[PDB]
Amino acid sequence: ATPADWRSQSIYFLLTDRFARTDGSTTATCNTADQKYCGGTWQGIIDKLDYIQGMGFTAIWITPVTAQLPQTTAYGDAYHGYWQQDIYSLNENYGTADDLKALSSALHERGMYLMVDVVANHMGYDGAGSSVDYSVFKPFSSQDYFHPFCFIQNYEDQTQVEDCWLGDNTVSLPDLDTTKDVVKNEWYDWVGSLVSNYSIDGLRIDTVKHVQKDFWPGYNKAAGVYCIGEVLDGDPAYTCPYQNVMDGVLNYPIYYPLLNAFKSTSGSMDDLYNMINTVKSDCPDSTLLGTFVENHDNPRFASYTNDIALAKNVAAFIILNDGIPIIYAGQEQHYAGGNDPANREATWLSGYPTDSELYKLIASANAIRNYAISKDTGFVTYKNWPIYKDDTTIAMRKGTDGSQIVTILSNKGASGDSYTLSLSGAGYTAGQQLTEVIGCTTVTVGSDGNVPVPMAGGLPRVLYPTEKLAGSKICSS
Ligand SMILES: *[C@@H]1O[C@H](CO)[C@@H](O)[C@H](O)[C@H]1NC(C)=O
Ligand SMILES: [Ca+2]
Repeated sequence: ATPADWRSQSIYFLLTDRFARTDGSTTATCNTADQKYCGGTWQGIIDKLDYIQGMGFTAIWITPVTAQLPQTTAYGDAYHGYWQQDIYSLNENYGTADDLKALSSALHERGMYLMVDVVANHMGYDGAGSSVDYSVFKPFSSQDYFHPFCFIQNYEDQTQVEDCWLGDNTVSLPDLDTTKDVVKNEWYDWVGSLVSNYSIDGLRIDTVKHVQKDFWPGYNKAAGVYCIGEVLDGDPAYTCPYQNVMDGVLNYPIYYPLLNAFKSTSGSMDDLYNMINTVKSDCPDSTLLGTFVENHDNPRFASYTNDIALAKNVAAFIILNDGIPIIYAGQEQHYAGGNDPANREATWLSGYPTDSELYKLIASANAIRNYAISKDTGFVTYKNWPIYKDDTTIAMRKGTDGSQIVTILSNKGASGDSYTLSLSGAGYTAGQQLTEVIGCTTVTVGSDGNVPVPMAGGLPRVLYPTEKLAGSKICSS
C-alpha cells in the first residue's frame, strides 16, 4: 500500500512471540523476566484475527521476521527479533515462509494490511564487541561492511549515534556501515525483495535515528510501500524532519505530554494542547505520523495508573488524533507491565476477552473513525485541532464541516463528578442532534451554537451528527 492508503488505517502492534501460539493456549507459561521464546507464531496470529479485527483495526504491525542469533544470551533469547544475523532466512520460531505468506493472505482477505518491522541499522551478537565473528552474519559476512567498534556514549553527538554500536559487551549489536554503496544496494534489493515475497503493505523501520538520513530515501523507494520510522526522541524539531526522508515517523513528540496528561488526575492538559499545534504546523505531515501511548520500550499506561476511565480517554485520543492510531497488544486488556522486559507480556494469558472495557472503548472509537472516513474523503487529511481545554479537559475537532468528530477528553478519572460542559467552538449547526458514539446517547446543539455535553465518571465523549449515522450500525437503538 501507499502512504495515502495508510492514512485511513488503524494499527494493532504485536510481538510475534507474545501474541498467539499455534496451539491457542491461554495458560501457556510466559515469564517476561526469563526473556525466552514463549511460543508465539505467525499461524497463531491468523487464528486470532477475528479478535483483532473485532476492535475495528485495519492492520497489524509485527516484530522483525529475519533469522536471529541462536543463543540464549545473558539477556535471554532474540524473541523480540531485533538481533538478526541471516536476513535471507526467517526466524523458525514463528514458522515457515508459507506461514508468513498465509498470514498476509488471511489479512488481505479481511481487507486488512500487514506491516512488518525491519532493522537495517545492526545485526545481533551474543558477546563482547571484540569477539564478534563477522562470518556469522549473512550476507554481510565481513567486518568491512560494519563500522569500527565503539559504544554510543554521548547521544548528543549525532555522528556517534550513527557510527557507533548500540547494546553492550553482554549483547552487542554490530553496526552496519550504511554509507558504503554495497550495503545500501544489498539493503535496497533485500527490502524490495522482502515486501514482494510476502505481500507486505507497509513497513515500521526500527532505530531510524541511528542511520544517516541519505540512506532512508532509497530504502523507502525500494520498499515500494509506506514506511513509518522509529526516531526515539520527544523533540519535534529533531524527530519531525525525518519525515522528509521517510513517509512517516512514530509520534514520540506527542507521546510524552499525552502520557503525562492522562496518567493522573493532575496531568497537564496544556502541554498536550500545545504539542498538538506544534506538530500540526512544524511537521511535514501530521496525518502520516503514528499516535501511541504504549509500546514495548516504555512502561505500559496501566503501570502508571490503573484507572479505567483514564485508560479509555488516552485510548480514545490515540484513535482520534491526526495520523495512524497504534495500539500495542495487551493495552486493550489493561496490561500493566513496566519497563522492558516487563512490558512484553503474552497477550494470550488474558484469555482474549472481547468484552473487556478497553476492548469495547477501542471498538467504538475505531468504528466511528472507520465510518467517518467512509463518508468523508477529507477526514484523514483534515488536521486535528484543539478547540477547548481546562485543567482537566481537552476537546478537539477533526473532519470536514458538517461531518466532523468532536472529541471531549477528561483526566478526572473514574471518580469524576457529574456535570454539564457547555462546549463552544464545535462548529455544529444550532439545534442539530448529535450522537455520543461511545456511550450511545444523544445531545442537541443549543440555539447559541454551544453543545451541552454531559460529563460523568471521567469518561471520554465523542460526538458526530446523528443524521450522518443513518444506515450505519453505530449505536443502533
Ligand atoms: C524471495 O524468494 C526466493 C525464492 O522463492 C528466495 O530465494 C529469496 O531469498 C526471497 N527473498 C527474500 C529477501 O526473502
Ligand atoms: Ca548505525
